[PDB]
Amino acid sequence: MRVVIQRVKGAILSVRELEIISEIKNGLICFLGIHKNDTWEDALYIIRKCLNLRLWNNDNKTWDKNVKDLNYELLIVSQFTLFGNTKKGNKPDFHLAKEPNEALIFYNKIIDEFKKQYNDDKIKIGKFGNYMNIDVTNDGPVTIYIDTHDI
Amino acid sequence: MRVVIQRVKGAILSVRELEIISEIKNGLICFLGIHKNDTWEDALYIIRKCLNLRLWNNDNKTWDKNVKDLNYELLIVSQFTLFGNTKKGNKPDFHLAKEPNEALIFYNKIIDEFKKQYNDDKIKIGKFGNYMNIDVTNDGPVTIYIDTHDIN
Ligand SMILES: Nc1ncnc2c1ncn2[C@@H]1O[C@H](COP(=O)(O)OP(=O)(O)O)[C@@H](O)[C@H]1O
Repeated sequence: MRVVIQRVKGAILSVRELEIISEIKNGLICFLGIHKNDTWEDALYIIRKCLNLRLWNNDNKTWDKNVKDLNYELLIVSQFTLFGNTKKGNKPDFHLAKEPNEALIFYNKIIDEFKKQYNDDKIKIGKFGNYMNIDVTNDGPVTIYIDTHDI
Repeated sequence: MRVVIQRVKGAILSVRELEIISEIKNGLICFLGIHKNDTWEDALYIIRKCLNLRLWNNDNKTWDKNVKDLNYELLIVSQFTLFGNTKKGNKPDFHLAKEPNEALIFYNKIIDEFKKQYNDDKIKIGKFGNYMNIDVTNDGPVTIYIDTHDIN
């Protein structure tokens, strides 16, 4: 599994003129690429790290407070394109990303888990597999990348 | 190097209440991270991929046109945090990132190569090593991740 985590002052998600469906203020936004080979353990790691990484400075100390401590929110977006690859070819290909049926199952398990470990009010989501437009207010900015096949 | 590309309809870059310094309409934001032991080969590759990746749909076809095909802009932001090491502990470690002085000079050699291979006015930068506020209208969203270390 893969995650691009971006720290933000706020993010406004929309769908088709567009109408707003999701919204967060301070917190994180996590672009979530699910790999064909993702066991539920791959998911677990992504979640803990998303919730317990210390990305906010604290009236004193840098890289200290996580999303939970500061009572901030999370926006988890499905990103098939995180495995959009490298080999010669400027077109991407997402045949390394989990098959988009078993993936939707997985993704929604993940969001239960996010809620079950945080607080269900604090996990705002996307329309899985739809076109979205997201205004993001990157703060820093700060961009964490994480890949669970590295372990 | 590692790069995080997002396809965008627009992007406004602020520094220090805040000040705007950089703005693109349709194009890409590249969050660029520079490894301690990066080479000029690595940098070339990244430039080739931002510039050449076909991410915009066109007529009947998906993933058809690249940033250049469409005369779209690019905003290039240094991002040492891409080398945050989160394997041990929940306080990230930025040790494998190039150090600011050395990384600044590289970054600039990376920018100028963008302006070389493309055109000046399509390349926007932030302020290196300063807090920035960046409103990114995310188009899709489409988020690409290349890391050149997985190559030769
Ligand atoms: N490559 C880098 N580029 C820019 N800033 C860095 C880099 N590495 C570390 N820092 C800064 O230093 C802090 C964490 O690393 P540092 O203090 O340099 O080493 P250590 O974590 O061993 O004390 C952070 O506040 C970060 O802003």
